[PDB]
Amino acid sequence: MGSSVYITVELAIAVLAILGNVLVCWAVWLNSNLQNVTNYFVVSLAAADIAVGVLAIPFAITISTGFCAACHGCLFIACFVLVLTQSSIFSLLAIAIDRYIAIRIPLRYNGLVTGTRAKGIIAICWVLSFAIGLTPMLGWNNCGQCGEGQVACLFEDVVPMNYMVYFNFFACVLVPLLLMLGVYLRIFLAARRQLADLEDNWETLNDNLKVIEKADNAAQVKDALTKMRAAALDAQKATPPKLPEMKDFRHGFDILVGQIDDALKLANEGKVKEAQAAAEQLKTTRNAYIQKYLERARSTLQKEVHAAKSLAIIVGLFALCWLPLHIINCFTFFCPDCSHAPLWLMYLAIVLSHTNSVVNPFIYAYRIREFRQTFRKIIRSHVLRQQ
Ligand SMILES: COc1ccccc1CNC(=N)c1nn(-c2cccc(C)c2)nc1N
Ligand SMILES: O=C(O)CN(CCN(CC(=O)O)CC(=O)O)CC(=O)O
Repeated sequence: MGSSVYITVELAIAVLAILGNVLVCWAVWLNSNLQNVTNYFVVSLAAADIAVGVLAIPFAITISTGFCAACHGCLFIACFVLVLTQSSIFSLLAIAIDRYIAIRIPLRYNGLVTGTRAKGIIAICWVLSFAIGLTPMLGWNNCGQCGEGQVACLFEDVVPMNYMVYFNFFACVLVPLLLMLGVYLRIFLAARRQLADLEDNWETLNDNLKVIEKADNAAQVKDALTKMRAAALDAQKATPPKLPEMKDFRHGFDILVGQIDDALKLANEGKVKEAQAAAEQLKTTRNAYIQKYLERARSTLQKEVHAAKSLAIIVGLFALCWLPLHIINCFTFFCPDCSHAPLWLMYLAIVLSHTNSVVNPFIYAYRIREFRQTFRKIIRSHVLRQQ
């Protein structure tokens, strides 16, 4: 029977959505390291994911087939998952904003994103999600056309199809959904490419520094030095130290290149052994002046890629799960002449949306390493409090 597989899966998902996200909250709370403000919103997301696994899913199973209830009451069952959805779109929105305010402006952050302003941002969304989510209950419903005073609750017969498309989807979801991927797919892409270039330069001058020490004639030296001077110049304009004022950075490269030129001058003059002797100085010159920034830059990007990629995946799946259900509501509203999407497809669109509140923990398990071994960290944190 298909109906059992539905309720079987519906309950199965509800279990994971609860257990998965509840684990996140323990790690976010038990583990001290995972207590960064960015996880404050991770909790708001997991809290909404928990509410979906507890209340939303049962509410869905019931309205799946309809039921007799008041119009002012049945809107809760049908339009409660709406609040949890907008809350998610608000939580992801914050994490996307919290991560951007730290990638492009790592300076004015700890004075810009305090623990208190964050706590207020979350509540203002839930009360605004309750407002956006439970909007049809203010007096925008189709329960006009059971017992005395009760109306047949079936969603599409109660929820205005123009509220799910124009407002909920377009304004409250589609706008924010596109807003986040377009930014972090670029940040993840620009960073992805930028990190690759920075390494090819560090490796090309690190490699060509060796070809000079073990070189035969003056040609090999003149050619490597040229390739080195290319990498240094490329790296020079590629590693801005955030923050021309107070930059002991442009001086660094100009000390390095200054010796590459003296070396090319040596090689060009046919002084190979004398030119390769200056190559060892370059190692010392690289380690002394430039090595500091090469590493500092390669680290900042490894965080941009891992964070944008992570946040992109979270938002990526969130948009990949909630779109089919919104696409149907669009193909249904803009083409009333089209046959309404079949239940077997409608059901499949509802079931998928419930999964988004399950992947988040899995994503964190496949991405956040701290959250991963956080159990062994909680244990050790307790056994240590014994001597
Ligand atoms: C017959 O199909 C079902 C299967 C399981 C449970 C309920 C139903 C009835 N459909 C619905 N309640 C239903 N929700 N939608 C919906 C669309 C976007 C966002 C949110 C939160 C909800 N869009 C709908 N059509
Ligand atoms: O989801 C993200 O934005 C990426 N992580 C960054 C990675 N995390 C986990 C880790 O790699 O240790 C850093 C952290 O929590 O210490 C943000 C966050 O920490 O909340």
